[PDB]
Amino acid sequence: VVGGTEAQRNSWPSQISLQYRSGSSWAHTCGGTLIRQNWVMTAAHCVDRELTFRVVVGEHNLNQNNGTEQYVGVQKIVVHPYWNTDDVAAGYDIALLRLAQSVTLNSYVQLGVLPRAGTILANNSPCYITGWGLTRTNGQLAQTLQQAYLPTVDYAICSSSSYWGSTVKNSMVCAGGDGVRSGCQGDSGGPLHCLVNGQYAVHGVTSFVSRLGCNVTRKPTVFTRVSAYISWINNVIASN
Ligand code: NA
Repeated sequence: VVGGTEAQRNSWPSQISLQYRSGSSWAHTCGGTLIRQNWVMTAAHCVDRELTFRVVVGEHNLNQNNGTEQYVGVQKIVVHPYWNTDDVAAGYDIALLRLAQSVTLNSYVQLGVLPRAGTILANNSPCYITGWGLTRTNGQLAQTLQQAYLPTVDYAICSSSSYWGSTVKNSMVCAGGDGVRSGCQGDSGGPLHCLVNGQYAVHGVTSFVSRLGCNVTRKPTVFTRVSAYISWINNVIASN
């Protein structure tokens, strides 16, 4: 997250860190949202590589013992069947991870609530992106979980020619684009939390930013629209 602030450690208890085994250690690669005690929602592109993955719930500082973490292996990966890794702009950038164990819930570990199917946010709706992604274009991962306020940019604007044009689909949510605050590499797969009727819900799964940089004016961060995938999510969980 570029232009973020440090999150309070109990603000976003559904945020997870998706990590891969790297030598004798683990490296953060993506975010995700805990949606059942044994299921995480993330981006398909985060699990394109044939790596050994684990999820960390209750994580705050990637570089220090928080006293709250639970570490759990990924047992099964179900990518959306229409995902095509060389065409992110087509959409379908979503995957579910079944965890090897069911995590224990507490103030640091909660299920993300999802929007009702079909919900589309009005332009300029208030949301936060959260994650440990790069803090500058071509920078480094954050140590502590970051948040940035990114108001939505509706389809009509986001798919206009000075924004994303044809690359943004109605199955996506755009947020931000102010040139200061954005998602960045390593935030992929994590949540966009939007406040609706008094309650934050996870409306987005971080999918892409501009090849020209993270915080680029009129290139808002692009997310998979969770509300387009409610039936898919339920179908996967019920069949696994
Ligand atoms: Na930690």
